[PDB]
Amino acid sequence: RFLKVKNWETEVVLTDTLHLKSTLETGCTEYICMGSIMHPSATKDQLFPLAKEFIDQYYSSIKRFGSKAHMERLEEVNKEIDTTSTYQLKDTELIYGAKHAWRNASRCVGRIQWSKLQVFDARDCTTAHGMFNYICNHVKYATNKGNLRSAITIFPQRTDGKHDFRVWNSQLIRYAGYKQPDGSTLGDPANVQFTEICIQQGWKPPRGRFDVLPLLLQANGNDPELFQIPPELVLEVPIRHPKFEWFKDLGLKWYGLPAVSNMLLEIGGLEFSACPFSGWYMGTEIGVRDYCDNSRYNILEEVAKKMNLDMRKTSSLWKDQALVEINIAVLYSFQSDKVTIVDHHSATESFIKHMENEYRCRGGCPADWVWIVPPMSGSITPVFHQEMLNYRLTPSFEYQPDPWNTHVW
Amino acid sequence: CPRFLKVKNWETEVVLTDTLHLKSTLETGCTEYICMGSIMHPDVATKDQLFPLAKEFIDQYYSSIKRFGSKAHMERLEEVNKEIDTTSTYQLKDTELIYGAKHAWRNASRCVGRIQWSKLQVFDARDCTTAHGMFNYICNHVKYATNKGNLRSAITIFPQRTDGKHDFRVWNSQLIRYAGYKQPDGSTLGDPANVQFTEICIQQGWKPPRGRFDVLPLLLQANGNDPELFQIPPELVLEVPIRHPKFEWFKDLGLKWYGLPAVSNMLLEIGGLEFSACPFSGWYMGTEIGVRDYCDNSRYNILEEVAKKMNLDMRKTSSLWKDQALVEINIAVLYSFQSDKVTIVDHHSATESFIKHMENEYRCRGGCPADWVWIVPPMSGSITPVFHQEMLNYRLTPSFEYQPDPWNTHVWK
Ligand code: HEM
Ligand code: HEM
Ligand SMILES: CNCc1cccc(-c2cc(F)cc(CCc3cc(C)cc(N)n3)c2)c1
Ligand SMILES: CNCc1cccc(-c2cc(F)cc(CCc3cc(C)cc(N)n3)c2)c1
Ligand SMILES: C[C@H](O)[C@H](O)[C@H]1CNc2nc(N)[nH]c(=O)c2N1
Ligand SMILES: C[C@H](O)[C@H](O)[C@H]1CNc2nc(N)[nH]c(=O)c2N1
Ligand SMILES: [Zn+2]
Repeated sequence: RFLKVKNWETEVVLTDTLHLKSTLETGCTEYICMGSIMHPSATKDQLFPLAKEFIDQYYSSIKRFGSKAHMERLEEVNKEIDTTSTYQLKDTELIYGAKHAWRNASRCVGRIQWSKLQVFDARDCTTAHGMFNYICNHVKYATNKGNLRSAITIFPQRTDGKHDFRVWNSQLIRYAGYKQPDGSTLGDPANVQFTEICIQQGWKPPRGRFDVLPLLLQANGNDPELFQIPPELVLEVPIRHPKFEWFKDLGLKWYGLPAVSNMLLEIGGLEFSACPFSGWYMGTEIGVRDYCDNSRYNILEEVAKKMNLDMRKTSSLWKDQALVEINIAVLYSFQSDKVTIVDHHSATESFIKHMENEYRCRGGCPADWVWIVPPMSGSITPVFHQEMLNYRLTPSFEYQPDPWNTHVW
Repeated sequence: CPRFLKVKNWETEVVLTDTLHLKSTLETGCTEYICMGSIMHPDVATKDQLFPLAKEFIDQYYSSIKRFGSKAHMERLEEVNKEIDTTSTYQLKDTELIYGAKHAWRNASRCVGRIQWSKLQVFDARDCTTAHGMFNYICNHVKYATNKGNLRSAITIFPQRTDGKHDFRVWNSQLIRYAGYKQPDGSTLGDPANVQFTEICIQQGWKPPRGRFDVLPLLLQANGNDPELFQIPPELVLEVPIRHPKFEWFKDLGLKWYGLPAVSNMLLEIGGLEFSACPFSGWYMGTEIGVRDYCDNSRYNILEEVAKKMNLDMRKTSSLWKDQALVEINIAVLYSFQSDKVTIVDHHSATESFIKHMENEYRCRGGCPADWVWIVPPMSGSITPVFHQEMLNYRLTPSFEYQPDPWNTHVWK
């Protein structure tokens, strides 16, 4: 059936037909909704239907459905799955599939940009040194001296599961975190375990508060190897405040490039277990989550101190006051250093415009309200009031197990 | 469905295990292929439909009092069954009415305030016959719940539906709301959300004072008759002028709000019976007023004027002038209620209490249905503990349900 979504602020109603194409499960049933669950729970036989469906939508996207080129490709893919148990995507199909995995990512508020994505084909890579080279080229290209450009680098697909290419880092650029003897934590507390794995593999930690972690890269199922990204490639922004001159004395900085490297890219039934992709930051990712999550840098206390706020009762809203000032400083700093960043008001505005575009030309837009609404000031952004339907379209980005739980050394 | 479902808290690593979802009754709106978890809204019962719905509720009640299978349990089952047989409906005992109402709150997946669910004063108004009598019952509710600012949660329950043509209804969506007036030039005075209901009241005879904060009259329908207008005595309507602990100019905005949030358009379902007029009230979380009532673009929409008096740069969104003013507005609301000793709860305290409640319910009851989209506050979401808490949403009965607005369905006499 046709489903309607209403915006309760503007009363705009949209009609979704695109959900009729979905396949993968959401995790919900008619009796239980799992919309706030973060992770809800091949062979020649399963592979050809998936390949067929993807080729079908590719040749439908370039308006040659049923053409001779379409027919030949379908035959070509069938023979190749027969004789090799897999198949290789054409360049054009790889690019189309990577763009549509982004387009279909229901949890991404930045998808108005989906068709502007630089795709780096790294399927000829065979070693961790080669992965390192490809990743350095990605970082330099995407950083572009602060004028960030979206990019993805795609390493060889999975074959038997025993020869997986993996980036062990969850993101290409992250700060280390160290367990202190006295119990507390220096650096980024989320990364304490991964930092420990790097140390155990030979990394010499500077034991500072903003130590860029090395890359830990696994090619063809072999043991992973360490590499230091050249520092001139890692763009950083010292965080200061436009009115509070003491804010710079907090000593805070962050990196310019957000680059997810632990997800799996699925295209036509093929699985690309190493596909680092990067864009640019929304300010709240750093200012709310990275800095103010209790289990992260957790700086609200210190900032509220320097603002001299009354911190004895929660109803003074001292946490909310310090949170806003921190996020002002983040946006001010990136902007002053001409490093691409988007605030949550502008980003959610763009996303509403994007939904409008997608309903018009595509018949829908899968969207996960739980992830789309920003982690602060929710209802004064327009996505808060926008009903969204969430469903799974392929090509897709998926979660996968952490490599240190599966790898045999 | 599987027997055990797990939810994780991503901040604390606590894992909880839910088995109560096996008792879920109606539908969520979601399917295997689509999730409707952010959709706001995704004739009578026959003798055959009513029998099992009543047995399920009676079984649950007698289980709750540790008398499942007792002689009083089997006798009550037989009495209910005979009564459905001869009359096509049945009447709840007072004990069962109170149990049912408290559990409809306990089961209300969108309510963050449920740690209080067992402390609800239930007013049995099933003997009411006229709109004047409904007015009396509602006035007593308001006075009891307000308690001079020491608010007490309460529900008043009017006669259940019979054939669907004799419904009791409070036409107001909430017992206390401010009027809104559309101007010829397109501007609105008062609360823009209430223009439609205000016009109905005016048509029915209400003489509107045409101010910014005019308490609307009650519009009360008894036994399916045409609704009738009544003015709530103003001394029963407790109000708080909003001032700011630092900004002396904030009082010059002339803002105020009423102390008592009382939802009156929902339907209470107990054992298959339908209570179409069941006004219930608690106390406010500050953000309901400071974020939604005052700062929604389609409501009072004061962010601009507050930002002006704060002398913020309003030319770029990246200055976060909106966020800065939103916090100060919510500081003022909490400060003004606390100063006047009117019960209110901030979003930090309320979500912390909800986590403790949910954990206790998981341990004692086997689960706690919760709608994350509604539980997470409309500001500063991720610095409250519920943001990081995975939730399962499902529908347990007794329950509160939405129902059609009565002006869309009423057959005028
Ligand atoms: C161009 C600017 C972009 C912006 C402003 C943006 C914004 C965001 C934000 C704020 C999130 C939530 C992240 C979190 O809370 O962890 C997100 C998630 C996500 N983004 Fe985008 N993004 C951008 C580019 C991209 C690109 C280039 C891709 C892939 C090609 C992508 C795919 C995704 C996916 C798959 C998620 C879900 C991640 C997860 O489930 O952990 N995004 N995005
Ligand atoms: C005692 C203090 C209470 C607090 C602090 C509280 C808090 C809240 C809040 C913040 C909401 C969201 C409201 C909105 O965004 O419109 C809500 C919704 C709700 N509450 Fe509670 N509540 C309380 C008492 C009650 C009581 C006494 C009942 C019923 C007996 C109740 C049943 C509900 C229901 C059914 C909803 C869903 C409303 C809807 O869908 O429109 N609550 N509550
Ligand atoms: C489910 N959260 C997992 C988690 C926990 C802690 C940190 C992170 C995380 C760390 C990073 F360095 C970077 C990110 C990128 C998120 C992201 C990705 C893209 C393409 C654009 C954007 N604008 N943003 C996410 C992710
Ligand atoms: C989907 N929102 C519908 C909507 C829209 C605009 C206003 C309202 C609304 C108006 C009011 F006077 C009062 C409320 C109270 C909601 C509520 C109820 C209770 C028992 C405790 C509490 N703390 N809060 C809600 C509701
Ligand atoms: C579209 C979305 O479902 C809608 O805006 C919801 C979001 N969450 C909410 N949460 C609460 N408490 N109250 C609301 O009115 C809403 N509105
Ligand atoms: C439990 C809940 O699903 C979890 O905390 C989610 C909520 N929404 C989110 N939204 C974004 N953008 N990022 C997140 O990490 C989360 N975490
Ligand atoms: Zn769902």
